[PDB]
Amino acid sequence: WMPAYACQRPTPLTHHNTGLSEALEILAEAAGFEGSEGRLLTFCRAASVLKALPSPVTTLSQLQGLPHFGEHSSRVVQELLEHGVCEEVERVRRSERYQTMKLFTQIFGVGVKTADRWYREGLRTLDDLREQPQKLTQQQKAGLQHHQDLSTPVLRSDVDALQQVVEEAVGQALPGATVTLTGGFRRGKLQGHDVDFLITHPKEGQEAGLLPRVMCRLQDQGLILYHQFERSFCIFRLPQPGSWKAVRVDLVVAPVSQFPFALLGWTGSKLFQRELRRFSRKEKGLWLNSHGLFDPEQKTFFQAASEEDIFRHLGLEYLPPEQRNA
DNA sequence: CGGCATACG
DNA sequence: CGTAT
DNA sequence: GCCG
Ligand SMILES: [Mn+2]
Ligand SMILES: [Mn+2]
Ligand SMILES: [Mn+2]
Ligand SMILES: [Mn+2]
Ligand SMILES: [Mn+2]
Ligand SMILES: [Mn+2]
Ligand SMILES: [Mn+2]
Ligand code: NA
Repeated sequence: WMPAYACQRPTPLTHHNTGLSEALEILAEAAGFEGSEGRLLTFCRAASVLKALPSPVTTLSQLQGLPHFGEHSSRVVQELLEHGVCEEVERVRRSERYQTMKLFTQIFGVGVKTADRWYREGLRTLDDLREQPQKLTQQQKAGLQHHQDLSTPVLRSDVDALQQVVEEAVGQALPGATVTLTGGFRRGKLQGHDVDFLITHPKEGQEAGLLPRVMCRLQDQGLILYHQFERSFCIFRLPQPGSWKAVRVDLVVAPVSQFPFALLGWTGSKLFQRELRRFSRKEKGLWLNSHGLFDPEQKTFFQAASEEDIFRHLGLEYLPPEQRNA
Protein backbone atom coordinates (compact mmCIF):
# COMPACT_ATOMS: atom_id res chain seq x y z
CA TRP A 1 0.00 0.00 0.00
CA MET A 2 2.16 2.84 1.36
CA PRO A 3 5.87 1.89 1.54
CA ALA A 4 7.76 2.44 4.77
CA TYR A 5 10.69 4.54 3.46
CA ALA A 6 10.12 8.08 2.18
CA CYS A 7 12.43 7.43 -0.80
CA GLN A 8 9.96 4.77 -2.00
CA ARG A 9 7.11 7.19 -2.58
CA PRO A 10 6.56 10.52 -4.35
CA THR A 11 6.18 13.41 -1.92
CA PRO A 12 5.06 16.67 -3.59
CA LEU A 13 5.73 20.12 -2.21
CA THR A 14 2.07 20.88 -1.59
CA HIS A 15 -0.37 18.24 -0.47
CA HIS A 16 -3.69 17.38 1.16
CA ASN A 17 -2.85 17.10 4.88
CA THR A 18 -0.96 20.30 5.61
CA GLY A 19 -2.44 20.94 9.05
CA LEU A 20 -1.86 17.39 10.28
CA SER A 21 1.75 17.27 9.09
CA GLU A 22 2.53 20.71 10.57
CA ALA A 23 1.33 19.53 13.98
CA LEU A 24 3.44 16.38 13.92
CA GLU A 25 6.45 18.42 12.84
CA ILE A 26 6.00 20.60 15.93
CA LEU A 27 6.36 17.48 18.06
CA ALA A 28 9.35 16.39 15.98
CA GLU A 29 11.08 19.74 16.46
CA ALA A 30 10.37 19.68 20.20
CA ALA A 31 11.79 16.16 20.43
CA GLY A 32 14.96 17.45 18.82
CA PHE A 33 15.19 20.28 21.34
CA GLU A 34 15.17 17.64 24.09
CA GLY A 35 17.75 15.42 22.38
CA SER A 36 15.31 12.64 21.39
CA GLU A 37 16.53 11.92 17.86
CA GLY A 38 14.47 8.74 17.74
CA ARG A 39 11.18 10.47 18.52
CA LEU A 40 12.10 13.32 16.16
CA LEU A 41 12.57 10.79 13.38
CA THR A 42 9.28 9.01 13.99
CA PHE A 43 7.27 12.25 14.06
CA CYS A 44 9.09 13.46 10.91
CA ARG A 45 8.34 10.20 9.10
CA ALA A 46 4.69 10.17 10.20
CA ALA A 47 4.31 13.76 8.96
CA SER A 48 5.90 12.81 5.64
CA VAL A 49 3.53 9.85 5.22
CA LEU A 50 0.61 12.27 5.33
CA LYS A 51 2.31 14.52 2.77
CA ALA A 52 2.41 11.51 0.39
CA LEU A 53 -1.29 10.64 0.66
CA PRO A 54 -3.51 11.41 -2.35
CA SER A 55 -6.36 13.03 -0.38
CA PRO A 56 -7.15 14.47 3.06
CA VAL A 57 -7.34 12.23 6.09
CA THR A 58 -10.84 12.79 7.51
CA THR A 59 -11.30 9.79 9.82
CA LEU A 60 -9.06 7.96 12.24
CA SER A 61 -9.63 4.65 10.47
CA GLN A 62 -7.78 5.99 7.43
CA LEU A 63 -4.58 5.74 9.50
CA GLN A 64 -4.80 1.97 9.97
CA GLY A 65 -1.96 0.30 8.12
CA LEU A 66 -0.04 3.53 7.50
CA PRO A 67 3.62 3.11 8.46
CA HIS A 68 4.93 5.13 11.40
CA PHE A 69 1.47 5.78 12.90
CA GLY A 70 1.16 4.21 16.33
CA GLU A 71 -0.58 5.21 19.54
CA HIS A 72 1.00 8.65 19.82
CA SER A 73 0.88 10.08 16.30
CA SER A 74 -2.61 8.59 15.86
CA ARG A 75 -3.86 10.34 19.01
CA VAL A 76 -2.44 13.64 17.71
CA VAL A 77 -4.37 13.21 14.45
CA GLN A 78 -7.51 12.02 16.24
CA GLU A 79 -7.62 15.17 18.37
CA LEU A 80 -7.02 17.43 15.38
CA LEU A 81 -9.83 15.67 13.50
CA GLU A 82 -12.26 15.95 16.43
CA HIS A 83 -11.40 19.36 17.90
CA GLY A 84 -9.25 21.19 15.33
CA VAL A 85 -6.35 21.32 17.80
CA CYS A 86 -4.15 18.92 19.75
CA GLU A 87 -3.59 19.87 23.38
CA GLU A 88 -0.05 18.48 23.44
CA VAL A 89 0.93 20.43 20.34
CA GLU A 90 -0.53 23.65 21.73
CA ARG A 91 1.24 23.12 25.05
CA VAL A 92 4.52 22.82 23.14
CA ARG A 93 3.79 25.90 21.01
CA ARG A 94 3.33 28.19 23.99
CA SER A 95 6.02 26.72 26.25
CA GLU A 96 8.90 29.01 27.12
CA ARG A 97 11.33 26.16 26.47
CA TYR A 98 10.13 25.53 22.91
CA GLN A 99 9.93 29.20 21.95
CA THR A 100 13.41 29.96 23.28
CA MET A 101 15.10 26.88 21.83
CA LYS A 102 13.49 27.66 18.47
CA LEU A 103 14.69 31.27 18.63
CA PHE A 104 18.22 30.31 19.67
CA THR A 105 18.70 27.35 17.31
CA GLN A 106 17.56 29.42 14.33
CA ILE A 107 20.66 31.61 14.82
CA PHE A 108 23.41 30.71 12.35
CA GLY A 109 26.18 29.35 14.57
CA VAL A 110 23.92 28.06 17.36
CA GLY A 111 22.89 24.42 17.64
CA VAL A 112 20.69 22.53 20.06
CA LYS A 113 23.56 22.01 22.49
CA THR A 114 24.48 25.70 22.62
CA ALA A 115 20.84 26.80 22.80
CA ASP A 116 20.19 24.35 25.63
CA ARG A 117 23.19 25.60 27.64
CA TRP A 118 22.10 29.22 27.21
CA TYR A 119 18.55 28.26 28.22
CA ARG A 120 19.82 26.64 31.41
CA GLU A 121 21.85 29.79 32.17
CA GLY A 122 18.61 31.80 32.13
CA LEU A 123 19.05 33.45 28.74
CA ARG A 124 15.85 33.95 26.77
CA THR A 125 16.08 36.69 24.09
CA LEU A 126 18.44 37.82 21.35
CA ASP A 127 19.31 40.95 23.32
CA ASP A 128 20.28 38.71 26.23
CA LEU A 129 22.91 37.32 23.87
CA ARG A 130 23.99 40.71 22.53
CA GLU A 131 24.76 41.97 26.07
CA GLN A 132 27.57 39.42 26.61
CA PRO A 133 29.19 39.13 23.16
CA GLN A 134 32.50 37.96 24.64
CA LYS A 135 31.01 34.45 24.89
CA LEU A 136 30.06 34.30 21.18
CA THR A 137 31.93 32.83 18.28
CA GLN A 138 32.60 34.92 15.20
CA GLN A 139 30.09 32.70 13.41
CA GLN A 140 27.44 33.46 16.06
CA LYS A 141 28.23 37.17 16.03
CA ALA A 142 27.54 37.08 12.29
CA GLY A 143 24.38 35.05 12.76
CA LEU A 144 23.17 37.43 15.45
CA GLN A 145 24.08 40.64 13.57
CA HIS A 146 22.31 39.41 10.43
CA HIS A 147 19.54 37.51 12.21
CA GLN A 148 16.70 39.77 11.03
CA ASP A 149 17.61 39.56 7.32
CA LEU A 150 18.28 35.84 7.63
CA SER A 151 14.76 35.39 9.06
CA THR A 152 13.29 36.94 5.89
CA PRO A 153 12.36 34.41 3.19
CA VAL A 154 14.55 34.28 0.12
CA LEU A 155 12.48 34.61 -3.06
CA ARG A 156 12.99 32.86 -6.39
CA SER A 157 13.76 36.29 -7.89
CA ASP A 158 16.60 36.64 -5.39
CA VAL A 159 17.95 33.26 -6.54
CA ASP A 160 18.38 34.11 -10.22
CA ALA A 161 20.33 37.24 -9.30
CA LEU A 162 22.59 35.35 -6.89
CA GLN A 163 23.21 32.57 -9.42
CA GLN A 164 24.35 35.11 -12.00
CA VAL A 165 26.93 36.61 -9.66
CA VAL A 166 28.16 33.19 -8.52
CA GLU A 167 28.67 32.12 -12.14
CA GLU A 168 30.63 35.29 -12.89
CA ALA A 169 33.06 34.55 -10.07
CA VAL A 170 33.17 30.83 -10.90
CA GLY A 171 33.91 31.60 -14.56
CA GLN A 172 36.91 33.73 -13.61
CA ALA A 173 38.21 31.25 -11.07
CA LEU A 174 38.04 28.34 -13.53
CA PRO A 175 36.80 28.65 -17.12
CA GLY A 176 34.34 25.90 -17.94
CA ALA A 177 33.17 25.36 -14.38
CA THR A 178 29.40 25.07 -13.94
CA VAL A 179 26.99 26.17 -11.23
CA THR A 180 23.87 24.15 -10.38
CA LEU A 181 21.04 25.32 -8.12
CA THR A 182 20.29 22.69 -5.49
CA GLY A 183 18.47 22.48 -2.16
CA GLY A 184 14.85 23.44 -1.69
CA PHE A 185 14.65 25.67 -4.75
CA ARG A 186 15.58 22.74 -6.98
CA ARG A 187 12.67 20.83 -5.40
CA GLY A 188 10.37 23.64 -6.61
CA LYS A 189 10.05 25.79 -3.49
CA LEU A 190 9.12 29.37 -4.24
CA GLN A 191 10.78 30.68 -1.07
CA GLY A 192 13.55 29.43 1.17
CA HIS A 193 15.86 30.19 4.07
CA ASP A 194 19.04 30.07 1.98
CA VAL A 195 20.35 29.31 -1.50
CA ASP A 196 22.41 26.18 -2.24
CA PHE A 197 24.76 25.85 -5.22
CA LEU A 198 26.82 22.92 -6.50
CA ILE A 199 29.90 23.65 -8.60
CA THR A 200 31.87 21.22 -10.77
CA HIS A 201 33.94 21.09 -13.94
CA PRO A 202 33.64 18.55 -16.81
CA LYS A 203 37.36 17.60 -16.63
CA GLU A 204 37.97 15.42 -13.56
CA GLY A 205 40.46 17.06 -11.21
CA GLN A 206 40.23 20.57 -12.63
CA GLU A 207 37.89 21.48 -9.74
CA ALA A 208 40.69 20.91 -7.23
CA GLY A 209 41.49 24.14 -5.39
CA LEU A 210 38.46 25.89 -6.83
CA LEU A 211 36.44 27.07 -3.83
CA PRO A 212 39.11 29.38 -2.32
CA ARG A 213 39.49 31.02 -5.73
CA VAL A 214 35.75 31.52 -5.99
CA MET A 215 35.54 32.95 -2.47
CA CYS A 216 38.45 35.36 -2.96
CA ARG A 217 36.74 36.74 -6.06
CA LEU A 218 33.32 37.13 -4.45
CA GLN A 219 35.00 38.85 -1.51
CA ASP A 220 36.86 41.21 -3.83
CA GLN A 221 33.51 42.18 -5.41
CA GLY A 222 32.29 43.18 -1.92
CA LEU A 223 29.54 40.52 -1.88
CA ILE A 224 30.63 38.49 1.16
CA LEU A 225 29.42 39.68 4.54
CA TYR A 226 30.68 36.49 6.24
CA HIS A 227 32.52 33.29 5.37
CA GLN A 228 34.74 30.79 7.17
CA PHE A 229 37.91 23.21 1.37
CA GLU A 230 34.79 22.06 -0.52
CA ARG A 231 31.81 23.57 1.37
CA SER A 232 31.50 27.27 2.12
CA PHE A 233 28.70 28.61 4.34
CA CYS A 234 28.44 32.28 3.42
CA ILE A 235 26.34 35.34 4.06
CA PHE A 236 25.95 37.27 0.81
CA ARG A 237 25.13 40.91 0.35
CA LEU A 238 22.15 40.79 -2.01
CA PRO A 239 21.05 44.04 -3.70
CA GLN A 240 17.52 45.25 -2.93
CA PRO A 241 15.53 48.29 -4.12
CA GLY A 242 17.72 51.19 -2.99
CA SER A 243 19.53 48.95 -0.50
CA TRP A 244 20.42 45.27 0.11
CA LYS A 245 19.87 42.37 2.46
CA ALA A 246 21.96 39.58 3.90
CA VAL A 247 21.25 36.10 2.48
CA ARG A 248 22.69 32.73 3.46
CA VAL A 249 24.33 30.97 0.49
CA ASP A 250 26.02 27.57 0.50
CA LEU A 251 28.64 26.86 -2.15
CA VAL A 252 29.80 23.30 -2.65
CA VAL A 253 32.35 21.81 -5.03
CA ALA A 254 32.47 18.21 -6.25
CA PRO A 255 34.49 16.48 -8.96
CA VAL A 256 32.35 15.49 -11.92
CA SER A 257 32.70 11.78 -11.04
CA GLN A 258 30.90 12.55 -7.76
CA PHE A 259 28.51 15.18 -9.12
CA PRO A 260 25.42 12.92 -9.28
CA PHE A 261 25.85 11.88 -5.65
CA ALA A 262 26.41 15.43 -4.51
CA LEU A 263 23.48 16.72 -6.56
CA LEU A 264 21.28 14.01 -5.02
CA GLY A 265 22.46 14.76 -1.50
CA TRP A 266 22.30 18.55 -1.74
CA THR A 267 18.85 18.48 -3.38
CA GLY A 268 17.29 16.85 -0.31
CA SER A 269 14.97 16.98 1.39
CA LYS A 270 16.91 16.28 4.57
CA LEU A 271 14.43 13.56 5.51
CA PHE A 272 14.48 12.16 1.98
CA GLN A 273 18.28 11.79 2.08
CA ARG A 274 18.30 10.18 5.54
CA GLU A 275 15.64 7.74 4.42
CA LEU A 276 17.47 7.05 1.17
CA ARG A 277 20.73 6.33 2.99
CA ARG A 278 18.87 4.19 5.55
CA PHE A 279 17.19 2.24 2.74
CA SER A 280 20.47 1.78 0.90
CA ARG A 281 22.25 0.35 3.94
CA LYS A 282 19.48 -1.66 5.60
CA GLU A 283 17.63 -2.97 2.53
CA LYS A 284 20.40 -3.15 -0.10
CA GLY A 285 23.58 -3.46 1.95
CA LEU A 286 25.14 -0.45 0.20
CA TRP A 287 26.64 2.65 1.83
CA LEU A 288 25.45 5.96 0.36
CA ASN A 289 26.74 9.49 0.92
CA SER A 290 27.15 12.68 -1.09
CA HIS A 291 30.42 11.37 -2.56
CA GLY A 292 29.41 7.91 -3.72
CA LEU A 293 27.77 4.55 -3.20
CA PHE A 294 29.93 1.76 -1.83
CA ASP A 295 29.43 -2.00 -1.94
CA PRO A 296 31.22 -3.27 1.20
CA GLU A 297 31.17 -6.86 -0.05
CA GLN A 298 32.99 -6.25 -3.35
CA LYS A 299 34.77 -3.21 -1.85
CA THR A 300 33.87 -1.10 -4.88
CA PHE A 301 32.19 2.22 -5.66
CA PHE A 302 29.31 2.50 -8.12
CA GLN A 303 29.98 4.83 -11.03
CA ALA A 304 27.03 7.11 -11.66
CA ALA A 305 26.51 9.49 -14.55
CA SER A 306 23.12 10.72 -13.32
CA GLU A 307 20.69 10.69 -10.43
CA GLU A 308 18.72 8.21 -12.52
CA ASP A 309 21.72 5.86 -12.34
CA ILE A 310 21.71 6.04 -8.54
CA PHE A 311 18.00 5.28 -8.18
CA ARG A 312 18.45 2.34 -10.57
CA HIS A 313 21.41 0.95 -8.65
CA LEU A 314 19.29 1.04 -5.48
CA GLY A 315 16.27 -0.66 -7.11
CA LEU A 316 14.07 2.42 -6.59
CA GLU A 317 11.71 4.08 -9.06
CA TYR A 318 13.14 7.42 -10.12
CA LEU A 319 11.74 10.48 -8.35
CA PRO A 320 12.32 13.95 -9.75
CA PRO A 321 13.41 16.63 -7.25
CA GLU A 322 9.89 18.01 -6.98
CA GLN A 323 8.76 14.61 -5.60
CA ARG A 324 11.52 14.44 -2.97
CA ASN A 325 9.78 16.82 -0.58
CA ALA A 326 9.63 14.28 2.25
C1' DC B 1 15.53 -5.06 21.92
C1' DG B 2 18.77 -1.90 18.70
C1' DG B 3 18.54 1.30 15.37
C1' DC B 4 17.60 5.67 13.90
C1' DA B 5 22.34 9.14 7.60
C1' DT B 6 26.38 10.69 6.83
C1' DA B 7 29.23 13.83 5.66
C1' DC B 8 32.53 18.59 6.02
C1' DG B 9 34.30 23.36 8.60
C1' DC C 1 31.10 22.44 18.82
C1' DG C 2 29.17 24.35 14.33
C1' DT C 3 27.43 23.52 9.30
C1' DA C 4 24.73 20.88 5.12
C1' DT C 5 20.91 18.03 2.48
C1' DG D 1 8.13 6.77 18.65
C1' DC D 2 7.92 3.37 15.94
C1' DC D 3 9.68 -0.71 13.48
C1' DG D 4 11.37 -5.20 12.14
MN1 LIG E 1 3.36 8.51 23.94
MN1 LIG F 1 -11.97 14.37 22.34
MN1 LIG G 1 18.80 25.21 1.47
MN1 LIG H 1 21.96 25.65 2.63
MN1 LIG I 1 35.27 15.58 -0.41
MN1 LIG J 1 15.19 0.24 23.05
MN1 LIG K 1 17.96 23.17 5.41
NA1 NA L 1 21.59 27.37 14.24
